[PDB]
Amino acid sequence: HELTGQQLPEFEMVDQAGYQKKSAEFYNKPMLVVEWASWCPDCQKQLPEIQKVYEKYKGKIHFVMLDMLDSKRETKERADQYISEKDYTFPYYYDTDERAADILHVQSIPTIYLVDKNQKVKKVMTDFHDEAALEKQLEE
Repeated sequence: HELTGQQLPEFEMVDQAGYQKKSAEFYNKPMLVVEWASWCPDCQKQLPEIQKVYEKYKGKIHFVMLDMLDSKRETKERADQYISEKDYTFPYYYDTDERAADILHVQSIPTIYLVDKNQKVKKVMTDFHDEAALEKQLEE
């Protein structure tokens, strides 16, 4: 709840090229921050829907910020495989040691943050939303 109706807290992430990315160095598009982990059963059920949301809104609203928890039950190798087996086409990142999740106050995964164009958290969704629900939430 606490973030609903609030500017995004500053956090960082590690992408694939070894880069360390800032949460404020991308803008002009509504943002979809999803905190996920491969071992999680609910993450394995919601991410296929987000994959469908990505291939639709990667030519409309874009910006999928997908952080991943670290580093014991979930590792980078266990991460890159899970993305490859399911064949995922979205850009994902590495929330190093769950630092962004600690900043985002993530107490259950997955957690989806609906961010408007101006980087204001509009809706935090911890329950399951399939594609059409995710398509509708972006519209509303």
